[PDB]
Amino acid sequence: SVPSWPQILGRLTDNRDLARGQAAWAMDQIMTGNARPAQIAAFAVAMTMKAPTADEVGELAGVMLSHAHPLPADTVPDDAVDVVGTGGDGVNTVNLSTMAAIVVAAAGVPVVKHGNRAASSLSGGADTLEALGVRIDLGPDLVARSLAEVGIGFCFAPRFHPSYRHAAAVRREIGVPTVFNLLGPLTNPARPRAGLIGCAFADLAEVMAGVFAARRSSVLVVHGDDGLDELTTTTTSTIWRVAAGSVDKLTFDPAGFGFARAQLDQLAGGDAQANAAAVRAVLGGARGPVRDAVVLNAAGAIVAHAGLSSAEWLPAWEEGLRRASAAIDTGAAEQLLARWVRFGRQI
Amino acid sequence: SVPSWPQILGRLTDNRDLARGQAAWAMDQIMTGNARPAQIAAFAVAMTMKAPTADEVGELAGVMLSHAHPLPADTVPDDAVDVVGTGGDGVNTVNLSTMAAIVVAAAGVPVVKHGNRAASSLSGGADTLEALGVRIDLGPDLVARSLAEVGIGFCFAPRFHPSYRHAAAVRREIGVPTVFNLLGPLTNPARPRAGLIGCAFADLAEVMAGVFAARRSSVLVVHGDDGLDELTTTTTSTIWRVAAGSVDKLTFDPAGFGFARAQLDQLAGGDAQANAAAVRAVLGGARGPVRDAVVLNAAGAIVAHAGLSSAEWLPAWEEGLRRASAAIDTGAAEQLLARWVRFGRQILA
Ligand SMILES: O=P(O)(O)OC[C@H]1O[C@H](OP(=O)(O)OP(=O)(O)O)[C@H](O)[C@@H]1O
Ligand SMILES: O=P(O)(O)OC[C@H]1O[C@H](OP(=O)(O)OP(=O)(O)O)[C@H](O)[C@@H]1O
Ligand SMILES: Nc1cc(F)ccc1C(=O)O
Ligand SMILES: Nc1cc(F)ccc1C(=O)O
Ligand SMILES: Nc1cc(F)ccc1C(=O)O
Ligand SMILES: Nc1cc(F)ccc1C(=O)O
Ligand SMILES: [Mg+2]
Ligand SMILES: [Mg+2]
Ligand SMILES: [Mg+2]
Ligand SMILES: [Mg+2]
Repeated sequence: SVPSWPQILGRLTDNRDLARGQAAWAMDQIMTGNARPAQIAAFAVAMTMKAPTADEVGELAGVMLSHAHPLPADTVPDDAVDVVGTGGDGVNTVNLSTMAAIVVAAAGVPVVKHGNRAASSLSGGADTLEALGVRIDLGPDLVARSLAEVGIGFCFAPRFHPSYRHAAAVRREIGVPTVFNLLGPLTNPARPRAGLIGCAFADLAEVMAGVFAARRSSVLVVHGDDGLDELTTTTTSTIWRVAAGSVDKLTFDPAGFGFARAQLDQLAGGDAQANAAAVRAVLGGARGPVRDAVVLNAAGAIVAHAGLSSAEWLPAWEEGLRRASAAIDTGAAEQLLARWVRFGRQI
Repeated sequence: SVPSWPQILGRLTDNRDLARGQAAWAMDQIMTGNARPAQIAAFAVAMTMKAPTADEVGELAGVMLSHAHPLPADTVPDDAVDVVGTGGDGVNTVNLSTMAAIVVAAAGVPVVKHGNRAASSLSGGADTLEALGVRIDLGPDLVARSLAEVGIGFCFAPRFHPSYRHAAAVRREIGVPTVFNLLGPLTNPARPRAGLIGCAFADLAEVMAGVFAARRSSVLVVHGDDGLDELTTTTTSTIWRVAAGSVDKLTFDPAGFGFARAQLDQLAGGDAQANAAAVRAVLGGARGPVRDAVVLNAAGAIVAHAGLSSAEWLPAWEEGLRRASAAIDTGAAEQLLARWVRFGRQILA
């Protein structure tokens, strides 16, 4: 009837789902600086061990978005796409989402990407972008301009979600992954309706998918069956395909499209300078396992985009793979990155 | 190794028992002021939802005890007993543990009682003792003197465990019961080897028993089947009997000894002043439900004390009840409270 920490924490430690509105109450306390770090941590942990539901995580993400800096009215195309994951997969890979995102934009799909620096890897998508000379410090107006002028824009989470600072501090202090690790990908401030969304935690991917389902997004939530928060080339992947308010879970195998099985070590990354070099290599046309993984993920995002103004599954994949490879082979992706760097320098 | 929060918290969220030493490392961070409040709360919650083991809780309590103020050497009798519970049973009662402790002491069993103010109740043992004029603020030397000159001493937890203050603050901030609620009963700084220990939560009583078993204490861990963290008179109780380093679970029925079934409402308490009046009535010999409950719990403690030197179960109880009754009816219990109060008043001058 009246919410409070003991009531909500007690319900969670009792292994019970929250009543409607309780998760939202907790999140709003956290976003307004009213929650003690101890209360934030207890909530994050207790929700994780109970097993959060889509409705609960929908409340968390929705409260968080309510405090975000939005983009200006009518600056995001109806069919814009995001490509991003939770991170936290524990494998030091090159920046597959960030590379796929450039390829997708170069293929002519508008991209508004959310992301952040590394949390447990050597270089995150934002670190790599920065090393490439792309501006990761742009606010709402300049991101809208990047999107209009370059066909791609990057929303740096800390710049768009300043009120999340209390929760983010607690995440860093406790270290262990929680339900909070789901929130970045769920809270793109430009609110695109399509996306390729990676989840490192197989048990929570269905929940992320359920959240997108209630937004009527066209999304592929993906988890490599080797643990990657990306579509993998080393084995199969699980995909939770979200459209028209529902979810269609399936096992995806890239060998069906003629991809050779790679080993994880072939996808290995390093620091920002190293991963930036790996981007240039791929966009320059270097063949091999890294390109293969980039093309696979880029095609996945194109399939998500196709889901908006809606091709069937297989033909969409065939076309996504054609467009992704062509965006690299024709130099369009290399050219678009150069254009993105110039845009940032002309500010 | 090497231990860290991500490692230990990750193991707990994966629903795994900790490795040997991890709980102790976490408690060391907590007790030295090196744990952030977020880390303390994450640990408390994660350990609770995983379900703590007796080994894990034993590590927490042992580290905690290593930072406590000890009583001076050779001041605690070999056969000293505690009577105390977790609290948090959410039933408004008179202070049954504190009353029983006075009666037990007056029966000639040395009592070194650990306790604290109310957390959720209207008056805790410490609050009620304060209302009776008993000094709750004494350090190790004076508690030892109290035990010698009066036959009972009270260890006020915040006085003896100052390094637990960061953990205590987090407990209050989150409000929800955790594994940390088990620590008061497990960390009596006088380390008596026998006790009557109340549990508000049946699911964790076995863990509490296990920690006492590892110490080879003689203890009855108790939970009333009506929810009380005391031996109840309204219905049966569950007892985990700790003896000879092992635990066994029992259902206990006070009707077997001639106790009438009381109603929970008959044991209702009030503020410290009211609960102090209830202590006085019982020690003056008033008959009824409150006396019955005190006598039962006092006998329980005397049974635990007896277990320090092998007495069958039923005779032990018979003698326990008789001893508790006599301590009241001879005037000894009322006289002991008076001596205790007098002792505290002697401290000035
Ligand atoms: O350090 P970690 O916790 O494992 O996270 C690695 C990266 O994954 C996420 O973004 P994104 O998917 O955009 O990065 P990517 O290009 O490396 O896939 C996250 O924002 C990090 O930047
Ligand atoms: O407010 P609560 O969280 O419910 O706890 C009630 C009381 O019970 C415990 O002590 P003890 O068993 O010594 O007190 P008692 O005499 O009241 O039984 C605790 O130290 C509190 O003083
Ligand atoms: N304020 C933030 C918002 C995010 F989405 C992620 C991190 C932070 C931060 O303050 O570190
Ligand atoms: N993992 C993330 C993904 C995003 F898109 C934005 C922020 C984060 C983060 O975890 O801080
Ligand atoms: N310091 C303490 C020790 C205890 F055992 C219980 C509570 C406190 C406190 O600081 O409140
Ligand atoms: N419940 C307790 C029992 C004790 F003996 C000491 C401290 C407490 C407490 O919960 O602070
Ligand atoms: Mg990624
Ligand atoms: Mg990744
Ligand atoms: Mg008690
Ligand atoms: Mg009680």
